[PDB]
Amino acid sequence: NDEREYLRHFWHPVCTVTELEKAHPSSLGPLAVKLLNEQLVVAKLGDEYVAMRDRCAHRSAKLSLGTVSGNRLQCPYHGWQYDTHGACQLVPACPNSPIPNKAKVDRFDCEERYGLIWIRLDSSFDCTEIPYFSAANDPRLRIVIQEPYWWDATAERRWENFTDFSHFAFIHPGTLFDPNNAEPPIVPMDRFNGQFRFVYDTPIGSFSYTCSMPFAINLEVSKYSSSSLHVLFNVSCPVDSHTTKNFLIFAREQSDDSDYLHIAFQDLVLAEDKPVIESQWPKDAPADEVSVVADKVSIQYRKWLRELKEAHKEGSQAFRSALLDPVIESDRSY
Amino acid sequence: NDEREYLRHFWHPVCTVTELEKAHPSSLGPLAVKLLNEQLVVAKLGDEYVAMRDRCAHRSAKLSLGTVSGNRLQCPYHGWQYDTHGACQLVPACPNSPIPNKAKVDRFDCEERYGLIWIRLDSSFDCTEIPYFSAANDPRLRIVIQEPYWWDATAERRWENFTDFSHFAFIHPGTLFDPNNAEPPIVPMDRFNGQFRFVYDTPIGSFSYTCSMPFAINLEVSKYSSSSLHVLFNVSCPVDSHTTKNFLIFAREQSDDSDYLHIAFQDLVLAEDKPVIESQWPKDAPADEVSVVADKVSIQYRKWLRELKEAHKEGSQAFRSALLDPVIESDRSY
Amino acid sequence: NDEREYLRHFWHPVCTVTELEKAHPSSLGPLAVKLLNEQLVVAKLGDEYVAMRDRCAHRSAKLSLGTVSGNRLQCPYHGWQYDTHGACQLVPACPNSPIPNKAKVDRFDCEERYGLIWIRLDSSFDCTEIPYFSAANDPRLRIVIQEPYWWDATAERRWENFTDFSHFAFIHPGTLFDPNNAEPPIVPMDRFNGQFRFVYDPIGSFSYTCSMPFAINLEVSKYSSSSLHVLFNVSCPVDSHTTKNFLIFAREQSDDSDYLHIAFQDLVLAEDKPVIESQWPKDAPADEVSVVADKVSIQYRKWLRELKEAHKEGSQAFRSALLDPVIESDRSY
Amino acid sequence: NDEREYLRHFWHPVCTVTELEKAHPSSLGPLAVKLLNEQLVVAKLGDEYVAMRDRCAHRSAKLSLGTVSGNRLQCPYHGWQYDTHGACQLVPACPNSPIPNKAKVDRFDCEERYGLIWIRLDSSFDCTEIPYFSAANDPRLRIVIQEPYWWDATAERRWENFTDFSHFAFIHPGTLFDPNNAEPPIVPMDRFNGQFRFVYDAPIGSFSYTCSMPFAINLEVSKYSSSSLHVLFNVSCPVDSHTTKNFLIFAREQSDDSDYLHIAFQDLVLAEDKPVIESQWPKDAPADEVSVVADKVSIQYRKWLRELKEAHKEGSQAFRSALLDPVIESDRSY
Amino acid sequence: NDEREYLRHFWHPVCTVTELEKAHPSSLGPLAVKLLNEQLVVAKLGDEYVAMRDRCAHRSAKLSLGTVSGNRLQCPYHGWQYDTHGACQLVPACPNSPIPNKAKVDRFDCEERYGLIWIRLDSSFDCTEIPYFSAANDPRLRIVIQEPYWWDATAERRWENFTDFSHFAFIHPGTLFDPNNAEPPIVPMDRFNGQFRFVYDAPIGSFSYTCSMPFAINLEVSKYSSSSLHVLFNVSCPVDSHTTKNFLIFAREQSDDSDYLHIAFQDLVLAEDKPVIESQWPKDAPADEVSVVADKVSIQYRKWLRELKEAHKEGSQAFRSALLDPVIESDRSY
Amino acid sequence: NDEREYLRHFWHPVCTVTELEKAHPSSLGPLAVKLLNEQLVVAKLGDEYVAMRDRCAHRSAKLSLGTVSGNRLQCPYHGWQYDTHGACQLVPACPNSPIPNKAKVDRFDCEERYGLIWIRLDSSFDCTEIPYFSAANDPRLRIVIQEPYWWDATAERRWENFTDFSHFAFIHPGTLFDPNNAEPPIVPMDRFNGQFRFVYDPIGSFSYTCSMPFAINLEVSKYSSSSLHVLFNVSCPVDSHTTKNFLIFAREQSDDSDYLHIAFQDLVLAEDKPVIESQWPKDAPADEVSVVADKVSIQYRKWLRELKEAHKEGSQAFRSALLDPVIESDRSY
Ligand SMILES: Cn1cnc2c1c(=O)[nH]c(=O)n2C
Ligand code: FES
Ligand code: FES
Ligand code: FES
Ligand code: FES
Ligand code: FES
Ligand code: FES
Ligand SMILES: [Fe+3]
Ligand SMILES: [Fe+3]
Ligand SMILES: [Fe+3]
Ligand SMILES: [Fe+3]
Ligand SMILES: [Fe+3]
Ligand SMILES: [Fe+3]
Repeated sequence: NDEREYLRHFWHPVCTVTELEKAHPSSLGPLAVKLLNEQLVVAKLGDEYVAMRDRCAHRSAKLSLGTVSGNRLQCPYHGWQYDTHGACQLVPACPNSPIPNKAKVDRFDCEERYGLIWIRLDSSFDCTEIPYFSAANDPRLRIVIQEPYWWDATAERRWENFTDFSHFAFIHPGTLFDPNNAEPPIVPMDRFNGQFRFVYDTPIGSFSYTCSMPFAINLEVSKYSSSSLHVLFNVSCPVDSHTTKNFLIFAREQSDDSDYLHIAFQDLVLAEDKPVIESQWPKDAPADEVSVVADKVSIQYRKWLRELKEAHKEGSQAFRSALLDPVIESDRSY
Repeated sequence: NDEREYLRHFWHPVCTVTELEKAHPSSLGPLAVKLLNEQLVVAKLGDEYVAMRDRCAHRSAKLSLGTVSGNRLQCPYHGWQYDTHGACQLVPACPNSPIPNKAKVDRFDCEERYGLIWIRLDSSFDCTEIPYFSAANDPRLRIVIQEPYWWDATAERRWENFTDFSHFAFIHPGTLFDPNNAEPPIVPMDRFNGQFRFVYDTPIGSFSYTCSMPFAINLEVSKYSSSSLHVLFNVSCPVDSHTTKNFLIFAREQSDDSDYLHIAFQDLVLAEDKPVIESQWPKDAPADEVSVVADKVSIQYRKWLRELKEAHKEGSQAFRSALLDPVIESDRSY
Repeated sequence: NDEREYLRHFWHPVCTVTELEKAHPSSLGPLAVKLLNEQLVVAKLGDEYVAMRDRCAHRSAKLSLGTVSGNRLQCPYHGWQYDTHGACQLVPACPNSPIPNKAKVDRFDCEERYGLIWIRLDSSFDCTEIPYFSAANDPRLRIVIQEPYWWDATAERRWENFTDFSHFAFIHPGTLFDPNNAEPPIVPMDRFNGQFRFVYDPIGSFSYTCSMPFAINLEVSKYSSSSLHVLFNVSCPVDSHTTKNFLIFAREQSDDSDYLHIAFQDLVLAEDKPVIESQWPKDAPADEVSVVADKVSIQYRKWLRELKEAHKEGSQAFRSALLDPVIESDRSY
Repeated sequence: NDEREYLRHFWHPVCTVTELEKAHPSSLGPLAVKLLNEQLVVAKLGDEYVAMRDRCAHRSAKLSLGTVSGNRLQCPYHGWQYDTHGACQLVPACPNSPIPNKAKVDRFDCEERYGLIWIRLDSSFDCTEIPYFSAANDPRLRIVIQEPYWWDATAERRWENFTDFSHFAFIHPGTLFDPNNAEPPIVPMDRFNGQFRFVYDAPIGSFSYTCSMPFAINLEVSKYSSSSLHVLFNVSCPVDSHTTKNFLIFAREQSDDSDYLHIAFQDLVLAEDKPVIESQWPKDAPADEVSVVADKVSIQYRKWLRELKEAHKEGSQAFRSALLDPVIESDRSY
Repeated sequence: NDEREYLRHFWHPVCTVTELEKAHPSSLGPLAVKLLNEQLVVAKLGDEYVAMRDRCAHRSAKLSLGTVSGNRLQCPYHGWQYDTHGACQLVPACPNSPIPNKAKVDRFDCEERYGLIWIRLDSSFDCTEIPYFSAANDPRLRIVIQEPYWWDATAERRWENFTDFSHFAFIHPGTLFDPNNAEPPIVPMDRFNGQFRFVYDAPIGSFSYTCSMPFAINLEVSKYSSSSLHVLFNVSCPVDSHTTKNFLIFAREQSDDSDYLHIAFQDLVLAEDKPVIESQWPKDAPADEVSVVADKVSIQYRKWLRELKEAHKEGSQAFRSALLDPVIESDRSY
Repeated sequence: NDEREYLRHFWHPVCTVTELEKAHPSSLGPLAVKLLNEQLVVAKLGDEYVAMRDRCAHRSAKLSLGTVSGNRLQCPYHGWQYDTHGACQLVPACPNSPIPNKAKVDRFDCEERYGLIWIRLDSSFDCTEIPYFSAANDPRLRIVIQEPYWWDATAERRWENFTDFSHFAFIHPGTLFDPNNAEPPIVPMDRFNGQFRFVYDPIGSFSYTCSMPFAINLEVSKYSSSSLHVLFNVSCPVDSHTTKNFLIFAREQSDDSDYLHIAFQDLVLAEDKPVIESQWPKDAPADEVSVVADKVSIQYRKWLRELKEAHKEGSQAFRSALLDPVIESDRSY
């Protein structure tokens, strides 16, 4: 728990906009979500997406069992009404008495982007941004948001599974494995603007990764001589110590085919990964795991996470430098 | 059964395009559907949506358990390949022998329109068209296709439920009932181009019905002084003697709000109707039902159905006249 | 199909009063019930229990999905209101217009007795009565109405199971079998007032009063003691293969727990249930082979056959077949 | 936790007499019950209801799987028989040998009252009594004992829910809320004989509460100029740290109507409360909850419970005074 | 329908001996079984397996709920005891009275062979025998009786599935399909002694079929220059018009490996067939099915079944000739 | 937690050979098993049954989701291949590079005997053996391995249930209770070769050879007859509250059905199961009260305590506590 405090400083996705709209017939929420083992409630009050602790200040009922009425979230028990800042503005039992100063619940940064709702629990370092999705606002690409998928595995283990190629022959022999490539070689990895950037050439094409730390991956798959750009954007919500809620958004230039051709293929790949990733134990990678040279991406990821954790302990400027300082291995200029 | 043969001459919806694409990972089908108690299979072969009897000519296996490979539907048992016309073009066991002339399955009219797949089982009268949806190709309106809903009631009983107002105070008191209107009066009903056309004024607005016989309803709800056009398009697939698969498509001019605000409200209305309509017995309306003057729409609907049934027995020209001749009660010019 | 028509002339229980009051939060019903494959609705309108066909005259919705509103049963669909005679008295869409003459639904005899609701589908012969329960109005006895139990067996087969002793050694060896009696003898059987009456004994007594066709009143008494126990069992013939069965029991010594008796009765029923449900075909064919020990069921089947034949001959023949006395015993009635 | 030790000194209901009689075919029990996380067994041994620890002294089998034999409880495993004092009186394997001195199990004060079975786990302070039910032995009233209901909420939170009126508009708008009363004013509350007493009302009627501390509530509802007395008696069994088994007994003077009219209504009320009360978290009310002036009853209840917990730590005399000393703020003469 | 009458003249398997022994704790049965829509009961009475109608002559209870007592089957209801001939020999209620002449139930020819129980419902033609299993009494072979498997398909369609090779590439591509063989050529088929005999093969091995009409298949798979004989014996019980209970027995010369290697493989093969065969409709093959030259085995099978059905209508002598007359088209000397 | 460490020194059954062969279509495994709360994987590599920790050294995936490939167990994730000693011998991503020294997983003793797979987690004291089953290699007897049965009870409580006669009247009144014996007397108990040996009788004999700590070999013989019946029951201590129990039975007269015996044994187990599962806390506390009839369990508990204490003293103390003879009877060994 002590181990995870630095993660409160990043933006994490908690639901799709669709999930929020489907939660209650109002289409405005509320929706209960859980992030880093914190119980939160999300709602649309007026034009704004709001995130609060899911716990009424009065008698601790869950506001996620309440009702959105315009610009208020009403508690289901004694009807206290909370505004967009988390402050109670109506105590129905005492409508003329002054509202206690303590009648407020914690309110957190909450923004929509790419069709997902993002929450940042701690904004005090003021140096993190919502992860980068390269296909946003590209009018050449059709964008599809998949339904979220829940895994009994941590966000770190999910991230390392997504960026590893070594497992293709064994987990994805008929779906992703390329017998003409088999073992892609180690590549240079750059840190830039709080992202890992690395590229694999096929060259006939390229797999270009832009990974916004700590849990988001933007993968651009391109081919020359063809206009066949495909973008996969994967991000894991660290729900608690053993669970992730995962979001996949994909974009494609050739969009005359069915969205479900791609959804079904992506779901097959995920079904192949799922039982093996969920089997990994203990849930957090212990020091006794044995790496080999082909594990470069995982090794460098673990190293940067540990540096962020240590920098968080030293405070805001140390964290901003650990996250945002460039570290270039490649021949590229950014 | 004898009673339902005339319905084979109309276009009936059997699935959404989404359902077809989701059926199999290929995104091309096949999908088993049932229409007028006939077992059919739908697939996308090349650019074309095809509908065939779901029964291989060889040993009667279901083609809906097979596989679409480009422009062929392959039977799952001995791999006979059927083309878009229902004709077997490959017998894998006898690849050099001539294919028997009998190695063909019945192929039916099948067209996509409005995001649904429509089938017409008998095209011999050559005088029916896919029902009219007024919001198609209107760029002012956002269109949403709901997931189909299955009811243990007939298409006729569903149609009469959708066009009746008398039940609002009792089934829809908090959703659709207007205590300021309560009992809308009987209105003139026109037959034109195989549609029932009738309008109710509110006037502050109007509910304008265009009902393509026998089972489709297009309802335009408009208000003057506001750009608040709403269109509801409801059509029932007569699956068998006691079941319907129902499709709702809705369009709206003011589209800044959530689609799920409307979906949830429409689902609530449907949940209020469902148990009462499913309770009606026997499933087909018998002669002993007692009508009152407020039942005009239902009475006139039943009369036109009976005329179509009788005209079908007399043949193509009689049916075309029964369906397409105008019969005007209103002051309108069409 | 036609061979059960004569059963429509009798009163049959369809539910407990408790089931009716629990069906809807108003405690007035309506409750859907099924009797001889007829779909019926029961409701309490004012002081009257009413039973109608569960089908509105307008568009055939089930009235059992509707609401009781004072002296009316209101259809859930378009709100037609039916009075206690099954006649529509309000068409909300046309409140001024005359109500069509056809706007009526069939209404059936419906009466509460003993805490059960009874329906008689055909009252034309005017000669049947609600079965006799001997403990009613006896202040010495505590009466308990058990929850109904459903069996995949006909009412005739259930009746013959209840009145047979031959099966105790094989079905009830630890519960009802008496190793020192084993084979109770054939006893005389009387027909009186539409009831079979017979008695099995100088210490005790098992006294049966069976109101034809499906009700059994069993009085168990012990001489030199005041320990009267009454069992009243009656089967509702729901359809051709199903019964809904009611058991009411009364006892003089009532300082013990009701549940001592309920648990024992439920154990006995659970022993009978799989064997009776296995009997096939559901209705006893003419090829069943009887022995002398089967006197009760032989006589039962003979009287039922007489009632079926008399029903075809009409009202007076049926009244005679049902109510004429036929006395085998020494007892005076 | 050890914060609960003081509750062991009170009488708590564990089952209805009906539940005991139904548990076993003999109608004498045994029945397993749980109270303050203790596993107990109840049985009728002769003319007495007896409560013992549900654990045989021999090899720790549950006596609740055993049988009542005469006036003793017989273990299911090797047949040891325990008397009403928890002492073993027969060891079937060694019938003539002396029974070990330690062959005994703890027993607890156990009494029937009002059709419930009550247990007091710690009788050493000897100053608590079974709670007061005002309708007992009043022949004008028909009494109905409802079946117990289980909630995932503590007895303290259940008590505060039962005595609060503030929540009616939000949880019970169609069942209990009175639009013409809305917010009853704060009333004086008296402590007398281990009970909270307070009354709500020219006044037409009265809501008169007698609350036997800590978890029992007797509510008399009367109407002046009418003879329609209604009594609700509600008491929660604290089963463990997060669970209650709850008993409702209701009495009414006007009794020609159906018991199930009232049972259905009470069940609807409970179904409305249940999800909101179960959502309150953490399960025990923390110090950070925010009260308003309308919460007087809850505030005073928590204050008295705190006093009882502190007095328990100082011993029998302090506890007796904290419980039984009167504190009057109304003008009622007692 | 009455099209099935002729099948009553053959021996059909109804259960394994294992199933009979497991049915009841005594290991003697009774076991209820169903054959050609007849409800029967099987029991071990003394040294004999006996089949009776599952219906007591007294009050029609199922004897399969009863018990074997000595060498008799005792009804569960009033304890009548039936001997191996179906005759009642004890009426417990009337132990000294004469037993009614009609106190008897129909019994049927019933024999154990190969670890299965076989029943012949109509023995009046007396010209059929229990099917041939070639591995019985061959000490070189280890025999395994699989658990029966139930399919929603007729015995005729199951037989044609078992003997067809055409479907391997499509139903069994990873299990049975041989890319280097693909389409075995048509072979001569012999009728001899009520069996179809045909062999598939310088040739390395052999697939040798002996098919005891109508539903049993003995397949010997051998490899020349090796001692790896494998035998598959498959027989379908026609339970009713749309259901089969199927028995597979397999024998192998090479037997150091695990039985479950083979059981797992056979189960996978059956799981591949099952959905396709169950989809065939209507359940009985109609005249409109289209055969090709590769279907010789199925064509000849249907032709012989038609001859047996027609000969049955002409009587015992015609049936015996249709079944047992030889028709040789190979050059094998028998 | 620490009080069960000494159990790691014994051989425990973890599965039948049948369960291993059915786990994967290859019939070679792998199969996940749990023993003393350790997660293990069992597989057949060549002619050897192997048991490893179910956790790859690379990224901690479960090897039980992998595949046997000849003489290797292959991890499902990145395909590392482990030999019979638990050492990785192929890293497919780096086929030329040297394999890290840390690329090994723990490997445990694993042996087939009697149709069960046995694992010994700690072989350091080198003095324990797979329990004795007397019917093995006896051509006169037919041997049947039952399917394992899982109970929510510890292996010690299961052992004491199996060897107690006192409970027959109360748990097994219709199956095992003999009304003409009722209370079998205390008998002498011998410790020999790490087994408890004791005999109950001049017509018959119940002869127990109990290999410590959890295995029971029971020979039931009848003098002047050739009807030897052997029951071999052994409990796998899966975790702190669960056992996976194996029953093997052998009989001389084997012309009857295996299922006559299986059904009877299953009936006896179903009678014990709810009572044994109710015992709480799961491990017997020191406050349990014994009587003289409890001699078998008293002596059992004493020997287990001696083994636990000796384990703390080390290898020679444990060997002595386990294998030293302690003879109470007249018999010669
Ligand atoms: C007590 N009890 C419970 N069920 C019954 C009896 C009985 O006494 N006779 C009897 O026939 N039946 C069916
Ligand atoms: S708990 Fe939220 S208003 Fe009281
Ligand atoms: S059944 Fe379709 S190819 Fe044979
Ligand atoms: S169906 Fe009953 S009022 Fe219309
Ligand atoms: S455990 Fe209770 S008598 Fe032995
Ligand atoms: S029904 Fe079989 S003995 Fe009576
Ligand atoms: S986790 Fe086993 S090879 Fe990587
Ligand atoms: Fe993967
Ligand atoms: Fe409606
Ligand atoms: Fe009985
Ligand atoms: Fe409430
Ligand atoms: Fe096959
Ligand atoms: Fe036992």
